Amino acid sequence: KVFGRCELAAAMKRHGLDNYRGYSLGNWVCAAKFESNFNTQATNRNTDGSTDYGILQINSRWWCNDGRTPGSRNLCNIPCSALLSSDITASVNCAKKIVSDGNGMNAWVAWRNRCKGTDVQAWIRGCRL
Ligand code: NA
Repeated sequence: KVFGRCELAAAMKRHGLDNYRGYSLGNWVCAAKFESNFNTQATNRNTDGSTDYGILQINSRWWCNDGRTPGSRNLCNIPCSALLSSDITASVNCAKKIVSDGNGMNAWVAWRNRCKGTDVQAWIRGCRL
């Protein structure tokens, strides 16, 4: 599923991401935009052989099991394919664990390089939330 901007914002808000660990909703929408272009089916391979999955590009090195990342962890206790669903519940719940692991949203390279220090509230302007 390719989400609309306000559609995604409303779904992230319903799943409790607005101000989760102090990150306003605009941060999460900005992160999703530059991680996946709002596409739940997005995948990308990393140099070490791991793969990033879904709207928030969650990594198989630590967070999910894709059967092709030997020696890795599955801290969200899910198959990585679950992160590609049109239902974003698994991505949001796993994202909550990542952002809580001490590094905050700096875990997402696109957020640090393209969202951090900008006017992230612009990403929810116009939405009925
Ligand atoms: Na893994």
